[PDB]
Parts: sequence; structure tokens; C-alpha cells
Amino acid sequence: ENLYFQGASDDLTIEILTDDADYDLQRFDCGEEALNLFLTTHLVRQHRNKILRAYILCRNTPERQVLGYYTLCGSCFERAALPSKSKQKKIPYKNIPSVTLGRLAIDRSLQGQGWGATLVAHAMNVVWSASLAVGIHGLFVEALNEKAHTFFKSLGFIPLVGENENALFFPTKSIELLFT
Amino acid sequence: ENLYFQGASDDLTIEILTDDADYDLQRFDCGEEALNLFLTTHLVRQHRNKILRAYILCRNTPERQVLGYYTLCGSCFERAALPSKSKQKKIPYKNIPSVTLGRLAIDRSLQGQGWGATLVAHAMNVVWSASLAVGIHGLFVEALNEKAHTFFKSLGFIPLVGENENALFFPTKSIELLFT
Ligand SMILES: CC(=O)SCCNC(=O)CCNC(=O)[C@H](O)C(C)(C)COP(=O)(O)OP(=O)(O)OC[C@H]1O[C@@H](n2cnc3c(N)ncnc32)[C@H](O)[C@@H]1OP(=O)(O)O
Ligand SMILES: CC(=O)SCCNC(=O)CCNC(=O)[C@H](O)C(C)(C)COP(=O)(O)OP(=O)(O)OC[C@H]1O[C@@H](n2cnc3c(N)ncnc32)[C@H](O)[C@@H]1OP(=O)(O)O
Ligand SMILES: [Cl-]
Ligand SMILES: [Cl-]
Ligand SMILES: [Cl-]
Ligand SMILES: [Cl-]
Ligand SMILES: [Mg+2]
Ligand SMILES: [Mg+2]
Repeated sequence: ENLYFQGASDDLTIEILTDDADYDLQRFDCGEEALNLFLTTHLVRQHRNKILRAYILCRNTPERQVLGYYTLCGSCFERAALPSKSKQKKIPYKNIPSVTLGRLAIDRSLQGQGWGATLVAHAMNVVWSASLAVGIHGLFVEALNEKAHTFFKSLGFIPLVGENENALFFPTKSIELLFT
Repeated sequence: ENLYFQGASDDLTIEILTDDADYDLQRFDCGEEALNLFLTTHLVRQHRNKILRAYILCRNTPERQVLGYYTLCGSCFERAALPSKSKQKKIPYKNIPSVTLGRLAIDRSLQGQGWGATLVAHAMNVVWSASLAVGIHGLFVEALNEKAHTFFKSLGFIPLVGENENALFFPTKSIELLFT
């Protein structure tokens, strides 16, 4: 149909965290305090020391106000052939190489306007290019909140069945089909 | 010093496996039969179905003779703070997101001429670009042969201490310093 995907503008850009920053992290506020302290206290130093890869959503003005962010880090999970509630009970399992979407926060002022989805689309595309280079099978996410959990589910993230009941996965095969 | 690294020529190129192939896999012969059967029987179909990422060393002639190859696949290993010969004995450990160099074979005619190292350098560079995108901490390799084991060690791959005594690792921090 006359069906389009709309990404980041030049007014509000998504870019990987820079070497020299000049970002206004002091004004950012999403719902959760945890994701707020992380941004101002840990994000820049964890990115520098390559503990994670930080991508920022910012105003592209001289002040450079941060209005959202996300993090990516190589991960792995065991994929059982059937739901195995008791770990390693002769049920087949492969180790699935994935990328974990560790954090995802959007400023309250921007929430519910499609920016969370646009950042997810950005992450999916970063994972997709990397998959074709080194072999990554998807985007993993452990959703704390119920509001966060329904958000990932909506976008087509498969809720995984396991001992922990908050994990979701978006396969690379599915990302392939998004970008054709 | 007047110290240089010399890579693939236009006569002998390293490239990711193509969609349409036209490679002469029938003439390839390294020392090991296993790595020979893999190339002609499994390589092309495992790459297509994205089970791994295959990179080929070929003659760049019309016949397109394959004279070496390698495979990359996202992996993970548990990194203990101290050598832990008995798994999970209250000794600290992080899960290390890595890329596994699954296979590496060079045709007998080309062996001992720097092509194994050049392919390793290629893989390190592919892993390096991917690290900066998604967060990968190094290149993992499980060396079967003693000749294969000494080869990886020579290039600066840290032999890992564990239950399995044939694994080696080349950190991303070290790759950073190679390409500056
Ligand atoms: C850190 C983790 O891994 S878990 C993340 C938890 N983080 C938080 O909860 C922090 C506070 N919350 C936030 O930061 C944000 O609200 C997020 C990250 C949860 C979501 O980002 P937002 O931009 O607010 O959501 P977005 O506007 O993209 O989507 C709103 C909803 O409309 C729907 N929607 C989105 N885009 C469209 C569209 N183009 N057309 C129709 N429907 C749409 C989606 O389904 C989405 O989820 P819902 O249907 O369950 O409501
Ligand atoms: C599949 C796995 O993960 S394990 C791989 C096992 N595969 C096999 O054994 C298959 C058969 N063997 C082969 O395919 C090849 O012999 C390989 C893959 C083992 C090595 O590739 P080659 O191109 O033959 O080795 P290369 O010529 O790069 O290096 C030769 C040696 O000279 C040294 N060397 C390499 N380049 C240089 C250089 N520029 N200057 C000085 N010394 C060098 C290296 O240390 C290397 O190892 P060694 O020192 O232990 O001998
Ligand atoms: Cl399987
Ligand atoms: Cl779930
Ligand atoms: Cl730690
Ligand atoms: Cl070892
Ligand atoms: Mg929004
Ligand atoms: Mg050689």
C-alpha cells in the first residue's frame, strides 16, 4: 500500500556516541529513575571503555539536548527445541549468538510519538549489517516493566519461554524481510 | 621502522562468499580432509542459510579457483577471574561476547607464504568494524592440530586456560592497536 516507515529527521537525529560529546544529558527525563542515572553516570564511560555501544537521539541544536538513547552489546542465549522449565533435561539446544538491546529510554516529552520504535528500527538495522559480517541471529531484550514488555511485543519481538519470563527476541531472518 | 603489512592482491583476493558463486572448489587441497569436505559439501549451503559467514581466498581468474577460506560466527565464552578447573566454584566470571573463527584452511600450494596470517588479519578487521557497531570483545578460535595451535599463538592469540585446553583469544583492544 501507500505504506511508509519514517525515521530520524535532521531536527532529531540518531547517531552512535561521539568521542567528544557536548550532549546536554542534564535535561533528559523518561519515566524510570534507573535509566536516568545510567545516562548521566555510566553511559559515556561504559561506551568509552567499550563495555557497550551507545546510540543517542538528540535535538541537533548547539546545546545538543539528549531526548532518547539505547545501548547494544553482543550476547548469547541457549535455545531449547521445546520449552524446558528444568535446565538441560535431554531436550536439544543450540547456543544462539545475538545482540542485547541493554537499554532503551525516550524523554517523556517525546514518548508515544514513534521514537521508541524508530530507535528499535535503528538498532535492528545496525544488527542486520553486523549479522552479514560476523553471523548474529537476532536482537535480544529483557523487558523489566509491563509497559516496556507490551511495547517490544507490539513491534513483533517473540516473547521467549524460559525460567526468566521477561525476555524477547527479534530474529535476523525477520530483520532481512523488513529492509528486503 | 620500515615495517609494513602486506594484504591480498588483485591476483589473489579475499572476499565474502557471493550469492552467485562460480568458484572452483574441486581443486582445493590443504593438509586436512575434514576442511576439504566442508568446503565442497557444507560451506556454500551453511553461508546461504546464515549458519556462518564464509570468506574466500581465490585466484581472481575466470575459473575462480579457491586457494583458501575462513568462517566467522558469533559466539560466547565464560571468562573466569582466576583459572577455574571445576566450573562455577564461587570464582567470578563474565560472559564474553566474541566471534568464533570456525574454520581456516589454505591450499598446500600457498601454505607457509603468509596467507593464513593475511586471512586472520582480514577476519580481525571484519570483527573490529562489527565490534564498534554492536560490542564484540574479540576473536575466538579452538585449534584442533598442534601445527594449527602454534600458528594462532605466533600471531598473538592468548591461549585460554580451561577444561578444554585448545582455545585461543585475540581481544578487540589488541585489534584496535593493530589498525590504530
Ligand atoms: C531498557 C529496556 O530494555 S526495557 C525499556 C523500558 N524503558 C522504559 O520504560 C523507560 C520509559 N519508557 C520509554 O522510554 C518509552 O515509553 C519506551 C522506550 C517504553 C517506548 O518508547 P515510545 O517512543 O514511548 O513508544 P512509541 O511511541 O515508539 O510506541 C508507542 C506505542 O504505539 C504503537 N506504535 C508505535 N509506532 C506506531 C505506528 N507508526 N503506527 C501505529 N502504532 C504505533 C506501538 O505498539 C507502541 O507500543 P504500544 O502499542 O504497546 O503502546
Ligand atoms: C579450522 C581451525 O580453526 S584450526 C585451523 C587448522 N587448519 C589446518 O591445519 C589446515 C591445514 N593448514 C593450513 O590451512 C595452514 O597451514 C594454516 C591455516 C594452519 C596456516 O596458514 P599458512 O598460510 O600455511 O601459515 P602462514 O604462512 O600464514 O604462517 C606460517 C608461519 O610463519 C610465521 N609467519 C607468518 N607470516 C610471517 C611474516 N610476515 N613474517 C615472519 N613470520 C611469519 C607464523 O608464525 C606462522 O606460524 P608458525 O610461526 O607457527 O609457523
Ligand atoms: Cl541444530
Ligand atoms: Cl517474555
Ligand atoms: Cl565485571
Ligand atoms: Cl589453548
Ligand atoms: Mg516516541
Ligand atoms: Mg600462506
